[PDB]
Amino acid sequence: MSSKIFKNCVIYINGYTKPGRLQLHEMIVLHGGKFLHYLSSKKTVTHIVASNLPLKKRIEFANYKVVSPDWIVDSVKEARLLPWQNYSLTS
Repeated sequence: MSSKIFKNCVIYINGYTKPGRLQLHEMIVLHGGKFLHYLSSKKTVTHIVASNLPLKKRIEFANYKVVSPDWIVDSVKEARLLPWQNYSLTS
């Protein structure tokens, strides 16, 4: 089972991440999603992965929904999307 869970989804990478941005970007394209090296379009954030991002800075921007890598890794493992809102780095 290898379903393209992230079909036409979009992500951004912020703070610091693992295994590395390139590896995570490859997981995204393997599973049919897209990624960006930037986030101009705050108004249409879909996901952000950041394994370290101050919650205070997040709410000062008030436009970021940072997720820990466990979501993406485990959604890939289950070959279905999990709620990142339970594997999040939000407040």
